[PDB]
Parts: sequence; C-alpha cells; structure tokens
Amino acid sequence: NSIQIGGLFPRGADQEYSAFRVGMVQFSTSEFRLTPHIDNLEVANSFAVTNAFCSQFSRGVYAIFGFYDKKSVNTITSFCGTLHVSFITPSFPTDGTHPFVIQMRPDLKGALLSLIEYYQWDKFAYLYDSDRGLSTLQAVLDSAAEKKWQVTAINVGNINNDKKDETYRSLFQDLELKKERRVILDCERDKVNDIVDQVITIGKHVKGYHYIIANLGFTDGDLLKIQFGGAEVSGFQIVDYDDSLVSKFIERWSTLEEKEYPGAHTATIKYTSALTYDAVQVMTEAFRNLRKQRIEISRRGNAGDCLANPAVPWGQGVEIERALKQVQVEGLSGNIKFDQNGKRINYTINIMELKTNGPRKIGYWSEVDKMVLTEDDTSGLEQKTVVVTTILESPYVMMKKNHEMLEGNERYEGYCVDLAAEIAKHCGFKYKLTIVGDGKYGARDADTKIWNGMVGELVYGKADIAIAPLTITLVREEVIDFSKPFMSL
Amino acid sequence: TNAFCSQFSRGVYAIFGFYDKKSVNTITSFCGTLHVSFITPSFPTDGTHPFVIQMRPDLKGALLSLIEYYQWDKFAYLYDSDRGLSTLQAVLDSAAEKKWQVTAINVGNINNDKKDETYRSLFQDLELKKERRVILDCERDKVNDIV
Amino acid sequence: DQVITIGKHVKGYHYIIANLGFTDGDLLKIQFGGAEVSGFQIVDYDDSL
Ligand SMILES: O=c1[nH]c2cc(C(F)(F)F)c(N3CCOCC3)cc2n(CP(=O)(O)O)c1=O
Repeated sequence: NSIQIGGLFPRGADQEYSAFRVGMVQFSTSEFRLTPHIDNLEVANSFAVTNAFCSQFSRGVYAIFGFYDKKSVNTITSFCGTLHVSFITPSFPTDGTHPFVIQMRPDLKGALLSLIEYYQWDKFAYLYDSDRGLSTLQAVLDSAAEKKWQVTAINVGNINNDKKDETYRSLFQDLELKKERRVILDCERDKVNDIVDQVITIGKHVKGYHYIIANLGFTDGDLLKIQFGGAEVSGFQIVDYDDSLVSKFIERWSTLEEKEYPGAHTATIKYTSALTYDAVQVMTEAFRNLRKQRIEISRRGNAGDCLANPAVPWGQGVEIERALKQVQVEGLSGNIKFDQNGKRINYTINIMELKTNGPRKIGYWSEVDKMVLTEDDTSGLEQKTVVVTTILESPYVMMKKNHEMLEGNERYEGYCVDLAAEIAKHCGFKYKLTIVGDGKYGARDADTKIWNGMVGELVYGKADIAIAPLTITLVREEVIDFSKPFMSL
Repeated sequence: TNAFCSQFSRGVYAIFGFYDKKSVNTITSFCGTLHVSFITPSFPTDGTHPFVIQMRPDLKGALLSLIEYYQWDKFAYLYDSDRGLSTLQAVLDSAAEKKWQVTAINVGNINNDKKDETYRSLFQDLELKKERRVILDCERDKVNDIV
Repeated sequence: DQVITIGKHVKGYHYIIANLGFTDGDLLKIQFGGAEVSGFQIVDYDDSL
C-alpha cells in the first residue's frame, strides 16, 4: 500500500521543497509510495506548528518531515515524544536526547573546535546569530576556558533591515580598536552574505584578516566577492561535489526548469536541500525495511485528537522510530547512519578553504578520527634553501660544546657562523652549513686540473656560497667570484 | 498546550501561571494569537510579546551596574539555561564594549550523580586564571548546590 | 569596481579622478574603506542657478 507522511515546510523553502519532490520521484518504487500531505507555515510560530502538527496527526500519517526554529523546536520535540510520531528534519540538531526526532543535520561543534586549534587561534571574535539554539556559542565558551581562548561574542542577529549598514560598519570599528583580525561567522547564508558585503565595503577583506564561516554550506554564499582581496576565509562542506553520487545528482538537478522546480536550474545545491533529498532516501529505505521484516502496521480508524485527555501512545510508533534509525544509506551528505537518539554518527565534514582559484578542500573532520588533513600540502612551494660551505678553523667555524646533542646549524659556532647569519639576514635566504669534505681551501692539480676544497665545491656544483677564511687569489677568481674582503690580513 | 486549551475551552478571562525556557514560546504564541492574556511571575521574555503581563521586573541592568560598581574586569559567569540566555548575552555584549574578560560556564547540564566530580572540574578551569570573582546566574536550588 | 574587489580602497591609497565629473560615478562604493579619493567638479550643486 502507499504510506501517508507529512511535511512542515517554511514559507520560503522553495529549493528545499523542490529537492523534496526530486527525491520523491527518484526513490519511489512500485511496492510502496510515500504519498505526502504538505503544509506550508512559518516555523517561528508555535501556534502554527501546533495547529499544523494536529492536522497531520488527525489525517493519519506515519512520520512527519519538517523544519523547526528556536521557537518551535520544543513544540516539535514534545509532541513527537508524547504522541510517538517520528519527526525527520534538516534543521539544527537539538541540544538533548529527544526521542522520536531523527536529525539529518550532522553537527559542527566538534569540527569548528578542531579548526580553531588547527589555525592555533587564541584571540578571536565570534559573531553569532541566535537563529538555531545558541549551542555553538556555548560550546566555544565552554572550551575557551581550557584552551586559553579570548573570545569576543557579538550578537549580530537582532539587526533590522533599515539600520543594517549602520550597525555593521559601527560593529567592525569596535573590533578594529581591539585589533581583531580573526572572526567566526556563526550565521546562515542570508546573514553571512550581509556581513561579507560589509567587510568588503569597509575594507576588511584584505590580508591580515581570517574568517571562518561556521555553516555546513561554505560554497553556498557568494564567495567570489571576497575571493580576491587577501583575506583567508575557511569553512565546512557536507556536500562534496567531487563524488560520483553528487555529480550524478547535479546532472539531473541542473537540467530542471525553474517553473516546476524553483531554485533548481544550477550546479550547487544548498545543504538544507541536500538533506531534504537525503531524508526521502532515509524514510523510503526505512519503510522498505518495515514491510520487509513483516512488521505490518495500520494507523487507526480515527487517530483521535492530538490534545486528547489522556493522550495515548500507539505501539506501532516505536517500531517506525527504530526502523528510521537503522538506516545505513549513502546520500548527498555522505554516510547516513544515526545513533539511538536520532543524531548522525560516522559522518564526514570537508574542511574547505577559499583560494583565488576557488574553494579548496584542505582536509576533513570525522567524529572518530579528528580533523584529518588531506594530500594537497605537498604542492605549496618552499623557500629554496642555500647550501653554504665552511671549514674547521678556530675561531672562524668551530664545533660547539656538545656536537651530537645539537642538530643542524646549531652544531657550529665561530666568526664565520655569525657572519653567515648576517649575510642571510640582509640578502634574505635560509642556509644550511656544510663542512667541506676534503677539509681544504681549494687548489688545482697540475695533472687533473681539478679544484679541491671549498673552491671545487663551487666550481663543480656542490655548493652555492663559501663563507670562510678563503684568500682572494688570482688563480681562484678566474674560476669563482669573491666579494670585497671582509677581513684584511 | 493541553492545559492552556482546557482553560480556553472553559472560557477564562485571563491566565495566571508560570513558564520555562521550553514553554515560553508556547505561551507567548497562543496568548498572542487567541488573546488570552498571561500574567506571570516567570522570567521576562526576550522580546516584545503581546498579551503577556510580566510580574518579574528585570535584572540585566541592575547586574551590569553592580559589576561596574565593584570595578570588575575579569570574572567568571556561571549560568544555568532555564531563564533563557538573555543575561549571558547582556554581559557578553557589555564585555566587548567595556573590555571585560568573562569566563562563561554552563553549570546547568550537570546531573546529581556527577556533581562532586564535574564541580571539581569546574573550579579547576577557574584556577587556570585564579578566578576570584564569580557571578552565579542560577536559581535558588542550583545556587545552593554551588554554595 | 576592481580596486574594491582586490582590496585597494583601504587606507594608504590615494586616488585622483581626472574628470570634471567627480560626483557622477558611484562614489558610495569607495566612500568607506579608508582610501582618499579626490576630484574636480564644474557643476556646483550649492549654487542658486
Ligand atoms: O685560502 C686560504 N685560506 C687560508 C686560511 C688560513 C687561516 F689562517 F686559517 F684562515 C690558513 N691557515 C694558516 C695558519 O694555519 C692554519 C691554516 C690557510 C689558508 N690557506 C692555505 P695557505 O695560505 O697556502 O697556507 C688558503 O689557501
């Protein structure tokens, strides 16, 4: 038979409802159909969410897809926990252990705390919009004690649309006083586009500035505005476009016309829409495991009223929750596995970074491993260090008190060692001291015509410079270049 | 929700009652919609909400006056979430403006079987700066657990 | 548009716009940022005519 479900969509979730219907037609199978009843409402209103939940509950559904806000999350988790209806959601994962709520959004408290340590920040601003709990602000403040962080938290989300420019430009003038160059933008797309419009306008997208965008949606804003300028911006991505399942999806996603699928004719999908697409895979695969293991369930003749007295559970509901949490699919976001609370485990968050070419994956974060860097750090560039030849003469170069205990240039001291430090500082290179193997200065054999010593290590190619007591001679400057004498004798 | 609707269906003229951080949005949305004015001793709501008459005064202004009065600039702020997080934001907004170094620690996610253990882990991270000035933004029961 | 995009409308930079039409472009784009821009104007809007 077909399976009745419900949908709580916001008024403005055009792409999310478009990606919902795309996932409908792709994961449907002749055996059973997930016939929905879609309600549109505002999710910041707990009266509307109460009234729409009870319309879905009276009209016999088996699970409710939907979104919630800060205002409605406690209406949702209470109704679903009490009436044993399951709720599947792309919204923020709840702060708690709520039954009958399956969270499709992974978590980025752990990944964001790993990335601040990776850049070794210890003083930074944190701009937060309220907007979905306040739990990531609270997670960096609970860690700021034991990680030695000085965090400047600014509420950036009470701002209205007519004093927008005046509030933000006055905001970064305050941080300018404290020399804040490191900022985390814990906002969503529409708010993070407004902030990067203002950091460009007042010239804070230049070098010296670092930005971390604490979304799961790094390449969902307009990053081409801040891509040149010099500021380093970093972020997180759960939708890897360099995967086979995603690239096959973008193929059919980009060809859709924006009359039957608004917000679809493009090559990037928002992560909340990717999780809406993945949630149809999760529901369908779980209702397939419902009819597979012969657990066959009916709703009731009436479903009663949500505000019943007493409101009674229904024993089939525990099975449906347990079936929704055993799902082990692969979706646009990666591995979709839930724990017993309904929160995603075994997931991956790609740590991106904006370069002049574009956004560049510089690693990932897994729950079990940690932040894992990926293989691209081999191709940066390096300094091209300079090999410098010396010789053991006191006091020019002579080995220090502990030869073997020290490693590198620090094995050596003397006049020419202090001279090599001064030549390198003015020219601008990095050097690696090297005693000449033959332990000689350089002379030419009458038969073989081969230059020995530090001279032949410059004539033939072993070295680039010879800082030494090396006498400026006629027969030597025919084959090498001396400077003016640093010591007359 | 069920008990608001039992009194809306008995037809009352106003409702006296309490709310939590979990039920504040249920109350202010129903009373804002069905016009069933709510008189409450609970915490003042974070925003402008119609048909809610709030008998508890406020404390954000009196608390930021007292921090300035003692000339505090480095302190710990131990909070509990149950009255919202409005006063945490108020001392964090005023810390940016006035160069305070607040250590905000959520002390309300602590249960009865991990009290003596995590409280010693609490007061350990205070000794990393040797915090001597502590604000206890909890209610009566939790402030006795800390004292 | 390009000096904003690559961050050269910040302090330290000075620009002279050699038109007779200073307030005929979009100067509100570069007005904050810190760069000093200067120019010329033959049409004084603070005149009676
Ligand atoms: O370029 C040259 N620079 C040299 C520098 C020095 C030193 F003084 F140590 F710096 C000396 N020594 C002189 C005293 O006894 C120890 C070695 C020899 C050098 N020789 C070989 P020489 O001059 O033919 O004997 C060179 O060829």
